[PDB]
Amino acid sequence: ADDIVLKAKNGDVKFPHKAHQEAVPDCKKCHEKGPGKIEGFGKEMAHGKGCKGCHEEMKKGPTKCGECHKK
Ligand code: HEC
Ligand code: HEC
Ligand code: HEC
Ligand SMILES: C[C@H](CCC(=O)O)[C@H]1CC[C@H]2[C@@H]3CC[C@@H]4C[C@H](O)CC[C@]4(C)[C@H]3C[C@H](O)[C@]12C
Repeated sequence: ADDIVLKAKNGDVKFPHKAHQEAVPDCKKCHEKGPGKIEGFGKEMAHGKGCKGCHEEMKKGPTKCGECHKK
């Protein structure tokens, strides 16, 4: 499968899967979640534990606006 880009108005956000599979061996961080996780994602989740928050907790990954968002 291909990587996906989230079309944030302020700038595209790339999500590179390979880096995540390598750095996050605990796959159940994102996979086998109960239903609702597709409908649930949004800015609040992204800037929280959906993206940014995990980067902060794991001490690696982009945490600045311009590191995630890029036109
Ligand atoms: C969230 C941060 C994830 C983590 C951690 C892991 N995966 Fe993942 N996976 C995630 C998304 C959003 C997607 C679809 C979009 C994309 O960029 O691919 C996937 C996709 C997969 C796939 C399909 C890949 C392909 O066919 O090329 C597989 C087989 C998969 N994910 C498995 C997997 C495993 C085994 C993980 C742990 C090591 C893992 N993923 C981490 C989100 C996230
Ligand atoms: C943990 C549960 C994570 C979630 C959820 C998301 N990310 Fe992540 N990401 C995580 C780690 C531990 C790392 C470091 C990987 C490395 O080897 O450097 C990353 C990295 C990224 C990157 C940069 C990848 C690179 O090759 O440098 C990007 C661009 C990124 N992450 C984006 C991203 C987005 C958009 C997410 C939500 C949709 C997201 N991550 C979730 C851990 C986790
Ligand atoms: C990655 C770890 C991010 C960081 C760091 C920041 N943002 Fe973000 N933001 C991210 C994603 C994946 C999304 C899309 C959510 C979705 O619905 O798929 C967003 C969203 C926004 C938005 C809203 C965009 C829209 O609704 O079209 C804005 C205005 C925004 N982000 C701005 C922003 C700023 C100013 C940041 C630094 C303080 C910042 N983001 C960090 C991922 C990430
Ligand atoms: C469920 C995990 C982990 C966050 C959490 O614990 O809730 C999060 C992390 C990244 C999230 C994905 C980001 C890209 C997609 C954004 C879409 O708008 C909704 C579907 C996708 C595919 C999301 C599904 C799900 O919302 C994921 C996989």
